[PDB]
Amino acid sequence: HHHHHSSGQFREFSIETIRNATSGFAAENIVSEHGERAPNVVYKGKLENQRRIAVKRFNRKSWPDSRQFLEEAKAVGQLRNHRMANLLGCCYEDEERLLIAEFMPNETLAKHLFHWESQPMKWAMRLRVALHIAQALEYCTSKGRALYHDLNAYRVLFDDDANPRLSCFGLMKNSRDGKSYSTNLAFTPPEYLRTGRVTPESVIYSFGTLLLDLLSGKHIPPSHALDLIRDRNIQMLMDSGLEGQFSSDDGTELIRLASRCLQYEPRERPNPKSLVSAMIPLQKDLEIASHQLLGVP
Ligand SMILES: Nc1ncnc2c1ncn2[C@@H]1O[C@H](COP(=O)(O)OP(=O)(O)NP(=O)(O)O)[C@@H](O)[C@H]1O
Ligand SMILES: [Mg+2]
Repeated sequence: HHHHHSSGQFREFSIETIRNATSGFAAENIVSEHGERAPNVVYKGKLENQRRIAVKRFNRKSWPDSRQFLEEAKAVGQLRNHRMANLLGCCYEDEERLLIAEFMPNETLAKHLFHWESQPMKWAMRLRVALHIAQALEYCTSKGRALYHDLNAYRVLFDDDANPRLSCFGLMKNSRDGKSYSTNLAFTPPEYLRTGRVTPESVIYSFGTLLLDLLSGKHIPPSHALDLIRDRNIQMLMDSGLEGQFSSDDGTELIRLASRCLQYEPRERPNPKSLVSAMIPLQKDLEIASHQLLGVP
């Protein structure tokens, strides 16, 4: 009952295996947004042993040299941690360039925060998300993957137990020669648009934007949020759907953490160890299981 035991070692899959598992990349199995119009596409799959997988399918042009693709995929595939949707393998046969990860069946932070079905996300879950993602980043950095290419709400996934995890796919670029941030520039770190180079300090700024998303319940430009915080207009910032779930004090403390993350100078931002340390004491409702908190099983 696969989510019981360890992920198992990184391996190379055949294209027949992956075609069989995804019903030949059936559009019905697309789990990413925008169907086949997106520059890459993620499919749900199921292996013959019933293990569920996520298959990221790239255009050959993104990763034309399979040797480079495999090398990168293998390095990411060494990482194994319960805060990650871990990378199980890759496939580079028949002109395909595929990454294979643990399937996370409860969608994304984007879905449950911005596009919720039952109920808005509970404060305690928002905090659990921030902790788990901080622990994921600390893990990744400890294993020599300190870059993460566009940390945002779509990278946060919910596992079989409805626990938040970080996508392994963002540990690699969307193409060999591409940009590390392909999303709206108003959300990117200030030095990024100067240099076009992702550093570990970039990821921390992006964690800050994740915090702002969690605080506000919407995808707020950081300059707008920072104006509100500067002017002490917190009631304009905070999600009105959180009313009565949090102290002014613990809300304050999370905004303080966001402010550090979002510092203009990269050397002033916290590191992942420090994010973990700041998030631990903020945790609430430890006794409520994630499936109950999220509103799933
Ligand atoms: N392990 C996973 N299990 C289930 N669904 C996943 C998994 N990984 C990614 N997804 C889904 O696929 C979406 C797209 O993932 P992905 O293509 O890796 O990133 P992206 O936000 O499109 N950025 P990019 O890396 O530029 O392609 C996520 O937002 C999830 O909806
Ligand atoms: Mg994509």
